[PDB]
Amino acid sequence: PAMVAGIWSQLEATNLLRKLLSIEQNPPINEVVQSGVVPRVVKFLSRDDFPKLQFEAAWALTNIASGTSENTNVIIESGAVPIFIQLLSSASEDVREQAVWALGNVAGDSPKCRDLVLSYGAMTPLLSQFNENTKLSMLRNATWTLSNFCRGKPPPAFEQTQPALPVLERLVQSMDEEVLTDACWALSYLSDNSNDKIQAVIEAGVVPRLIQLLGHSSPSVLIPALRTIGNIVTGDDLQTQMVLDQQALPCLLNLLKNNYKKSIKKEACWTISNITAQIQAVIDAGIIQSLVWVLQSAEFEVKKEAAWGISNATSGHDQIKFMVSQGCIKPLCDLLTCPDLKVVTVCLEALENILVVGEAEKNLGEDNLYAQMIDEAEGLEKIENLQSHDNNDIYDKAVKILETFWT
Repeated sequence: PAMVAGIWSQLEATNLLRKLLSIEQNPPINEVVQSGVVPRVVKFLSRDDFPKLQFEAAWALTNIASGTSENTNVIIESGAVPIFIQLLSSASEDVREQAVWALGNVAGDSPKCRDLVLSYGAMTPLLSQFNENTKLSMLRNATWTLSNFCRGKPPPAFEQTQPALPVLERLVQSMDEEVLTDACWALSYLSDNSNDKIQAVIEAGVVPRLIQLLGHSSPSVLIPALRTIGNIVTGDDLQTQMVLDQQALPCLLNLLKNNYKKSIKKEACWTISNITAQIQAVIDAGIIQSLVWVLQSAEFEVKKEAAWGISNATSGHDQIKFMVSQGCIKPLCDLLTCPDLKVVTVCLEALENILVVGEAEKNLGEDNLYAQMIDEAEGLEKIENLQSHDNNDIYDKAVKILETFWT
């Protein structure tokens, strides 16, 4: 409005500058760059002797880091990021926490910013920061900044984030919901797309704790923990087995059985489908009833995942007979009229696998029971209608099912 930048005690000015930037609506950031006093403020970061000015300066730049990637990039070009790194070793507790904050804002903005922060080796001082003497405010701030250090896609070089795993393992032991949430998010990022990464996460010994978090009374914690476990099962079988051996399935059942948040149910189904690829384990837990219940009653985003869970099991003989005895056919049949072609093909794949086992056990004088059951559930009509379908791939899949099991 009518500011005088008397920064050239000027702390008084730096405080106003900082407070102006921390305005909620229309923060006047770009006009601070017009005046061009950012390098002067960057010099104040290097004033260990006068930590109030240092604190108000760091805060003022943390605020500029918030928002858009530019004007975020001007803080990078000013050379403030390296200064924030060595501020993590300052004697002032308020400066250290502020330095942690600033680096979180920056790293979180983009993978380019993240990698830049990691290239300067911000990890090492950020970890030498968690201990018994660490307060709640610092504990929360640091775990969150760490969350952003691992966040983003493309992901950061695994081996840069790898030493976080030892610390993360301890952070999940906490009972603070803000710390637990971000820790699980951090872990969920470190398990995405690479069996090598998934293995490292298991070796840290976080799996048993994450199971307990599946029974947590707060979706903030429940979701990222459930996501991490979902990522662990997407890897190979020996990795998937480690979650099974930790009795994760009773916890997953609860999420389907009890009426949790719509999005949590669908994450649980997604996780179950990545197991069915060790199918024996899921059957013993009694998941199929609730999974069939979901496949009929629950809304489409969850049905889609349930369908995947069923089909993948039928891909991986005696087991299928139990699934049919749970009344899974009718559920699968009525989804053949679905608008989504991906789930229609998934259901065809499922019924085909069932019909194969139907023919198999028939040859042991009777008919194919499952083909009869499909016909009994109005399923044969729906399959015959797929011959008039737009998608050629579905016509083809529909025809080959008829020619093999109905002539």
